[PDB]
Amino acid sequence: AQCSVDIQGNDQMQFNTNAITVDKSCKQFTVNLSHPGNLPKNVMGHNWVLSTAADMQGVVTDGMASGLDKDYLKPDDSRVIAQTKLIGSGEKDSVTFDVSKLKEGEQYMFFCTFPGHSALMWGHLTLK
Ligand SMILES: [Cu+2]
Repeated sequence: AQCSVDIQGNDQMQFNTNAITVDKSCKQFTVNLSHPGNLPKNVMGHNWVLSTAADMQGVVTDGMASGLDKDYLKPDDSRVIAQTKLIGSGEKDSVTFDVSKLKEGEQYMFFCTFPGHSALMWGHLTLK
Protein backbone atom coordinates (compact mmCIF):
# COMPACT_ATOMS: atom_id res chain seq x y z
CA ALA A 1 0.00 0.00 0.00
CA GLN A 2 1.02 3.64 0.41
CA CYS A 3 3.41 3.80 3.34
CA SER A 4 5.90 5.96 1.49
CA VAL A 5 6.33 9.51 0.24
CA ASP A 6 8.59 11.33 -2.22
CA ILE A 7 10.13 14.53 -0.87
CA GLN A 8 12.16 17.08 -2.83
CA GLY A 9 14.64 19.73 -1.63
CA ASN A 10 15.59 22.39 -4.21
CA ASP A 11 18.04 25.24 -4.84
CA GLN A 12 15.65 27.68 -3.14
CA MET A 13 16.15 26.00 0.23
CA GLN A 14 12.64 24.53 0.28
CA PHE A 15 11.01 21.10 0.61
CA ASN A 16 7.99 20.49 -1.63
CA THR A 17 5.75 19.85 1.37
CA ASN A 18 5.56 20.79 5.04
CA ALA A 19 3.22 18.00 6.06
CA ILE A 20 3.39 14.21 5.88
CA THR A 21 0.65 11.87 6.99
CA VAL A 22 1.49 8.33 8.07
CA ASP A 23 -1.46 5.94 8.06
CA LYS A 24 -1.74 4.01 11.32
CA SER A 25 -1.97 0.81 9.29
CA CYS A 26 1.70 1.28 8.35
CA LYS A 27 4.27 -0.76 10.28
CA GLN A 28 7.17 0.86 8.43
CA PHE A 29 7.30 4.12 6.48
CA THR A 30 9.66 5.15 3.67
CA VAL A 31 10.82 8.62 2.64
CA ASN A 32 12.44 9.02 -0.78
CA LEU A 33 14.49 12.23 -0.92
CA SER A 34 15.66 13.89 -4.15
CA HIS A 35 17.28 17.22 -4.98
CA PRO A 36 16.12 19.03 -8.08
CA GLY A 37 18.30 22.00 -9.02
CA ASN A 38 21.96 22.49 -9.89
CA LEU A 39 23.70 23.40 -6.64
CA PRO A 40 26.26 21.01 -5.05
CA LYS A 41 26.18 19.55 -1.52
CA ASN A 42 28.49 22.22 -0.03
CA VAL A 43 26.37 25.16 -1.13
CA MET A 44 22.93 23.59 -0.92
CA GLY A 45 23.09 20.09 0.55
CA HIS A 46 19.86 18.61 1.89
CA ASN A 47 18.94 15.80 4.22
CA TRP A 48 15.72 14.50 5.78
CA VAL A 49 15.85 14.16 9.56
CA LEU A 50 13.01 13.15 11.89
CA SER A 51 12.75 13.82 15.63
CA THR A 52 10.25 14.97 18.24
CA ALA A 53 9.44 18.68 18.25
CA ALA A 54 11.20 19.04 21.61
CA ASP A 55 14.45 17.57 20.22
CA MET A 56 14.53 19.43 16.88
CA GLN A 57 16.56 22.44 17.97
CA GLY A 58 19.16 20.29 19.70
CA VAL A 59 19.51 18.01 16.68
CA VAL A 60 19.90 20.99 14.34
CA THR A 61 22.41 22.81 16.55
CA ASP A 62 24.56 19.73 17.18
CA GLY A 63 24.28 18.84 13.50
CA MET A 64 25.90 22.10 12.41
CA ALA A 65 28.65 21.53 14.99
CA SER A 66 29.34 18.08 13.50
CA GLY A 67 30.35 19.46 10.11
CA LEU A 68 29.79 18.76 6.43
CA ASP A 69 31.96 15.64 6.57
CA LYS A 70 29.47 14.13 9.00
CA ASP A 71 26.60 15.33 6.83
CA TYR A 72 25.83 17.94 9.49
CA LEU A 73 24.45 15.37 11.92
CA LYS A 74 25.85 14.32 15.30
CA PRO A 75 26.92 10.65 15.11
CA ASP A 76 24.75 8.15 17.04
CA ASP A 77 22.28 10.89 18.04
CA SER A 78 19.63 9.08 20.12
CA ARG A 79 17.13 11.86 19.36
CA VAL A 80 17.08 11.04 15.65
CA ILE A 81 14.36 8.56 14.72
CA ALA A 82 15.17 8.54 11.00
CA GLN A 83 17.70 10.22 8.71
CA THR A 84 18.87 10.24 5.10
CA LYS A 85 22.36 11.13 3.96
CA LEU A 86 23.10 14.73 2.94
CA ILE A 87 22.58 15.00 -0.83
CA GLY A 88 23.41 17.49 -3.54
CA SER A 89 21.55 18.18 -6.78
CA GLY A 90 21.06 15.07 -8.89
CA GLU A 91 21.54 12.66 -6.00
CA LYS A 92 18.97 10.66 -4.02
CA ASP A 93 18.58 8.66 -0.83
CA SER A 94 15.80 6.77 0.93
CA VAL A 95 15.15 5.85 4.54
CA THR A 96 12.69 3.43 6.12
CA PHE A 97 11.74 3.50 9.80
CA ASP A 98 9.38 1.67 12.17
CA VAL A 99 6.09 3.46 12.75
CA SER A 100 6.24 2.13 16.32
CA LYS A 101 8.88 4.80 16.98
CA LEU A 102 6.17 7.46 16.66
CA LYS A 103 5.23 7.52 20.35
CA GLU A 104 1.68 8.36 21.42
CA GLY A 105 1.22 11.99 22.41
CA GLU A 106 4.31 13.18 20.57
CA GLN A 107 4.50 15.65 17.71
CA TYR A 108 7.15 14.69 15.18
CA MET A 109 8.98 17.12 12.94
CA PHE A 110 11.05 16.56 9.82
CA PHE A 111 13.74 19.01 8.75
CA CYS A 112 17.09 19.50 7.01
CA THR A 113 20.12 20.05 9.26
CA PHE A 114 22.35 21.84 6.74
CA PRO A 115 23.32 25.15 8.42
CA GLY A 116 20.35 27.54 8.40
CA HIS A 117 18.05 25.46 6.21
CA SER A 118 15.60 24.46 8.93
CA ALA A 119 14.33 28.05 8.91
CA LEU A 120 12.33 27.12 5.79
CA MET A 121 12.93 23.38 5.51
CA TRP A 122 10.67 21.93 8.19
CA GLY A 123 7.35 20.17 8.42
CA HIS A 124 5.07 18.04 10.59
CA LEU A 125 4.86 14.25 10.36
CA THR A 126 1.66 13.00 11.99
CA LEU A 127 0.27 9.51 12.51
CA LYS A 128 -3.33 8.74 11.56
CU1 LIG B 1 18.88 21.59 3.27
